Amino acid sequence: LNNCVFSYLPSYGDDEVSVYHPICEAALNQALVNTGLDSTYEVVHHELVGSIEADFVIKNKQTKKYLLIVEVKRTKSQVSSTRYRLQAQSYVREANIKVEQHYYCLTNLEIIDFFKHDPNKPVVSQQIIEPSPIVVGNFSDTVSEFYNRLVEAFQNIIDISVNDAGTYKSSTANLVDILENRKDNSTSWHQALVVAGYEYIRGVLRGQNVEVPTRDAIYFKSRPGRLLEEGRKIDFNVLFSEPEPNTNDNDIWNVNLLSSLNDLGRRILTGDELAELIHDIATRGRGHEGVVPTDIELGKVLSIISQHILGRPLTEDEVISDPAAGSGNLLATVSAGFNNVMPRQIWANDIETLFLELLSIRLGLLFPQLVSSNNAPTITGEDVCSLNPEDFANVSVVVMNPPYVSGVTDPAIKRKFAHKIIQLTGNRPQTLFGQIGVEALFLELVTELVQDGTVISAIMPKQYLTAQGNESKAFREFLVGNFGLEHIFLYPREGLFEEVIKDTVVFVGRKGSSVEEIEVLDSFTPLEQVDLHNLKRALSNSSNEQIIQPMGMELRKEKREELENRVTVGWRHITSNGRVAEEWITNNLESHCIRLVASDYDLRRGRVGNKGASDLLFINSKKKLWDLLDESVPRDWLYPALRKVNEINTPIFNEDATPVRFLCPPNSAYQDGTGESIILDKILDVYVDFQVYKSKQKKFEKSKEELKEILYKESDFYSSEHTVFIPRALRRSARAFINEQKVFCSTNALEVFGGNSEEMWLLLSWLSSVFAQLQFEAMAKDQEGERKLEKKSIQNLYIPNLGDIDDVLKQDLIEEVREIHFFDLCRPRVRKLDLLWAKVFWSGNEMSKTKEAAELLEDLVFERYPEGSQ
Ligand SMILES: Nc1ncnc2c1ncn2[C@@H]1O[C@H](CSCC[C@H](N)C(=O)O)[C@@H](O)[C@H]1O
Ligand SMILES: [Mn+2]
Repeated sequence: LNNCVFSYLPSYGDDEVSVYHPICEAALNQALVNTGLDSTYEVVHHELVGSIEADFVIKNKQTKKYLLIVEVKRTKSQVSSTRYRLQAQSYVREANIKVEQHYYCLTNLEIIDFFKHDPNKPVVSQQIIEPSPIVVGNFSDTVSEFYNRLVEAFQNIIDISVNDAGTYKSSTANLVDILENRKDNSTSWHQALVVAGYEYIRGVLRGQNVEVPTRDAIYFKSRPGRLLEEGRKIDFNVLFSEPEPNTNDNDIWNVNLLSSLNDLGRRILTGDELAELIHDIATRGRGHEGVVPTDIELGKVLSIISQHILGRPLTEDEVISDPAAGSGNLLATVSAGFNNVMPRQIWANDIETLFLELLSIRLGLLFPQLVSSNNAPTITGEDVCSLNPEDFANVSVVVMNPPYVSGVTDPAIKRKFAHKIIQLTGNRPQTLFGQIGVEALFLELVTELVQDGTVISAIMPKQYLTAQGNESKAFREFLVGNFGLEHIFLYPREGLFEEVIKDTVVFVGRKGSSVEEIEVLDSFTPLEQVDLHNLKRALSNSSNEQIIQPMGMELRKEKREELENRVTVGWRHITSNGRVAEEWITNNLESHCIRLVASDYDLRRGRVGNKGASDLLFINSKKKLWDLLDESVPRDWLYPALRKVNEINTPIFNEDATPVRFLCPPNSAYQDGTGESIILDKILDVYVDFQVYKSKQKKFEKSKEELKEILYKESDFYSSEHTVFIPRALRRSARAFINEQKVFCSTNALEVFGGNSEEMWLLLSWLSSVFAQLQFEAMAKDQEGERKLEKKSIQNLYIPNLGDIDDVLKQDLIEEVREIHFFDLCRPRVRKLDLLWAKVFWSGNEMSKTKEAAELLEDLVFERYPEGSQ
C-alpha cells in the first residue's frame, strides 16, 4: 500500500543526508518490492565507485553489477544543472565494466530526471530519457500522496532500466540541434530564443497561476513583431527585443517543439531548465569558465554570509550585482536568499552576449509572482572594463565567480584591465605583480568601481591564502587594504572524479573597512549536509564574547594585525587542516603505535661528504671529471651512493636505483707495493690535473697523501645492510628507501637503523604509506614550499607496534613494498599497501578510514605545495 513512516517532507535547507536520503531510500526499496525485483536487486546507500561515492545504486545481488545510479540534490535548480548532471553521469563512467545498464538519475524528490549514458554521445542534454522530467510534486504537498507518487516514478524508472527500454527525449535534442547551428550567428540565435523563450516562460508562469498572454507563439508566425510586444507585456525586455523572428525560419515554427517547451515550463516552474540548456551550447568556445564549476550549495551559503557581513537590511533602492554572471546560477541563488527582494534590484552583467537571453529567462522567472513590465532584473552584456563607478552607484552587494584561465594569462587582457585601473585610481594595480591571474585583476577592478561599504564576495583559488609568489603576496595586501576583508570561508567542493576537494576559498570584504578581527569560517562537512537554518542562526547569535559554532563547522576570529604582518609568508596559520589531522592521528593511530624515539631504533644524519672534496668522493657526480676518470677506476671500487636525495626514485637503494657512485678503494690500495695502490695513484693523478685545468691560476696544492687520507676516512661512513633512509627535504614525492648492500649517504638524508631485515622492511612499508606521510605533513603544518623535517621532528613519528601485525600480513606488507614507486603527495590514491596497513588499525572500516587519511593528506599538501596539482 506504500505505507509511509515519514511525518514531514524536507525543506530545501535541510541536511541532505539526514533528511532527503531516508525518504529516497524507503521509496527505492518500496519500488523494488512493488515490482518483485527485490529478489534480484538491492538498494545500496553510499556505494563506493572507484574514487567516488554514489548516493544510491540499484545493484544486482548475484552479479554485483549496477542497474541504476541515483544522485540526490536538494533544489530543483540543482536537478536542472548541467554540472550536477555531469556529476551523476560520472558514476556510470567510473563504474564502466561494473555496469549492467547505463542508466542514471538526478533528483531532489520533487523532480526526477532520468538519463542513459552513451559514451559515443556524451553531451548531457542528448541523454535525457522519456518521460523526464518526472514531476513527483512539491514539498508543501500532503506527505502520503507525494510519497506514493515518488514510489510509482521510481517503479517506472526501474522497469525501463531493467528492460533497456529507454527512449531519448526528442524535443530537447531538436532544440539543442537548432541552437548548435546558430551559435555563430547572433541574429538567428536570438530569433530562436525569442520564440522558444516565449513558450517556456508562459508555461512556467501559467503553472504558477500568473496571468500570461493567451495566444501561443505559432499564432504570430505571420506577424512576429507581435510576439515581441506580447512578450514585453510579461517582461524580459532583453529577450523581447529586435531582431524579430522571421516568418520563413525553417526550424523554430514547429508546433511539436513549441508545445514541448511550454509543457517543460509547466513541469519545472523555474527558469533553470531552459537557461542551463542554452548555457551548455553557448559556453562551447570555453571558456567562458570561472574559478569554480557551478556550485549552487556554495551560492546558498554565500547568501547567508553576505547578509551577515552587510549587517543590516537591504533597502528597496539597493542592487545585488554579478558583473560576470555567466549562467546566472550564483546570482539567482544568492538573490533568492534575501527575503523581500524585488526583481528590479538584481543586475546581471556578462561580456558574453550569447548569455543575454538565458540570464533574462533565469532571473526573470526567479520571482514569478513579482516579475512584470515595471519590475524586472537588469541584464547587460558589457565588458567590465567599459563600466564606470556610476553604473555601480546603487550596488550594495556584489557576488562573483571571476573568470579564471588555467594556463598563461593573455597579455592583451592583462593590459586592458591594468589601464582601466590606472585610469580610475591614478595608480598601477595593487595585484599586478609576478605572474598575474585575470581573476585578481577582475576583483580589484570591481572593488575600485564600487562605493565604500559595498559587500564584495568573491570565490578565489585557495593558493592565494598560502602561496609565496609575489602575485599572492600582492593579493593578500589588496585584501587587507581597500578590499576591506571581513570574512574568509573555507569549504570542501565536489569534483567529477573526486568526492571532496579543498582548492577554492571565499573572500568577503566590505569596501573601505578595517575591522579589528576577521572571521574565519571552516566547514568540515560537505555543503549539502549543512542545515541552512542552523547556519543563519549561528552567525547572528555570535556576539562579542560568545562565539556559537554551527554544526559541522567552526567559526574562529583572527586579528587583522596578524594577517597584515604575515602577508609575504602567507595565511596557512588560519586553516584548521593541520589541527584536524593531528586529531585524526591521535584518535586512530596512536594506541597501536609507538614514537620512533621510544622504539629500539637509532637515528643519524648521513655522514658522507661533509668536510669537502665532494667531487672526489662522488667520483661520477660531475660529468667533465668523469669523462676523464671513468676508464681509470675499477668498477668494484664504485659503491652506490646518495648525494642529492632526488637521484633515487625507488624503494630499493642498490646499483640499479641510481648511476651515482662513491669511490671506496680497498684496504690494500693504501699499503705500498701492491697493484691496488698503483691503480689509485693513477686515479688521484688525473684528479689533480683536472683540478689544475679548472683552476684559473693552474694550481692545486693538496697532495695525494692527503686525498688518500680523506678517502680512507669517509670510507668508514658506509651504511650497513638494511638501513632505511629518510630525506630531510621533499617537494612532491613520498620518499623513503632501503639498501641491501653497502652504500654511502650524504648529509641530505636521515638514517634509521638497529632492527633486523624484517623489522626494517616493515618500517619502510610504513613510511611508504599514506599514514606515515600524513604524519609528516602534520608536523610540517606551518611550512611553505618543500617539506623540511630533521631528527628533532621525525623522532616523534608514530610507528606501528611490531607485536600487532599477524605473520601472514607482515609477509603481505613487505611483499607490497617490492611493487611500488614513490606516490605523488599532491594526488594520493588509496592502494593495496594502504589497505593492507589499514587491517592493523581498523575492523571498521578499512576503505573509508584509508580514504580519509588520503583526503586529509591531499588537503595538507595542497596548502604547502599547490603547483603539484596544476
Ligand atoms: N573580461 C570580462 N568582463 C566581464 N565578464 C567576463 C570577462 N571575462 C569573462 N567574463 C565572464 O566571466 C564568467 C565566469 S563565471 C562563470 C559563471 C557561472 N556559470 C555562474 O553561475 O556564476 C564567464 O561567463 C565569462 O563570460
Ligand atoms: Mn547528493
